[PDB]
Amino acid sequence: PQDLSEALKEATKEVHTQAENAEFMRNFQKGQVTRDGFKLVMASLYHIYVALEEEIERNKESPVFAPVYFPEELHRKAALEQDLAFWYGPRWQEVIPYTPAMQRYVKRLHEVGRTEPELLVAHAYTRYLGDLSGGQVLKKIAQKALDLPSSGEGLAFFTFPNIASATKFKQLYRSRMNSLEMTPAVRQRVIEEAKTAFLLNIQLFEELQELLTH
Ligand code: HEM
Repeated sequence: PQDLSEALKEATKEVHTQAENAEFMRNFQKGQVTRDGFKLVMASLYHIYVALEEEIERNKESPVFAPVYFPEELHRKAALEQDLAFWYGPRWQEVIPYTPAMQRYVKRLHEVGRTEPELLVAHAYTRYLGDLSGGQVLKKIAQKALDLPSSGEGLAFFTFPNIASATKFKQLYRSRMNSLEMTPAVRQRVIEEAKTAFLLNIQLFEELQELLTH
């Protein structure tokens, strides 16, 4: 369609379902998620966000990204640091896993940020908008299935404190995306990069499931 935001949603509809159907996510939705599995997901998110936010800072003033730069409203690295300290303890930095599938995702993020900057919006879209809307239902399930202590930590990642209304912010983000000027060719690559983002997540889910079933 005309608006990039609409083009992306329509183009990734198929892969999004694929992600929902992934064995690991199927069980997650059914409330069948273990602490070992959740820990792996949080570790994955930490690595992904460190890379994404490092690249966003590199291109924050570029015309190809500036319109969608919302550091205070969206940054997740600090939240994930707090969460991992809870799930893996004070020495989390020395023990969290960094698997091949996680590395593959991180690798593509740095390549885009350093050599194909105009495609970074595809990754910011996939991660932030997804976690902002989809992650909200997953948080509900997680807490009810994790039966964790009342220590007030572990799920900060699921709360964006600097966003008063998810729907209102998501409308704003879409508008900003639609203001990005790109040639039809670039637009096509952005669409494809978004699909690639979903595929990287799907391959990650497949790897995590394999690791947990021994
Ligand atoms: C299996 C668990 C998941 C569930 C139940 C879920 C659920 C949702 C829901 C309810 C929406 C709102 C749709 C709308 O009103 O437009 C949404 C949007 C979205 N999800 Fe998911 N999601 C899941 C996994 C994922 C994953 C793995 C990603 C990718 C990393 C993702 C990326 C997105 C994106 C980018 C949107 C934005 C759609 C738009 O452009 O408006 N989701 N998701």
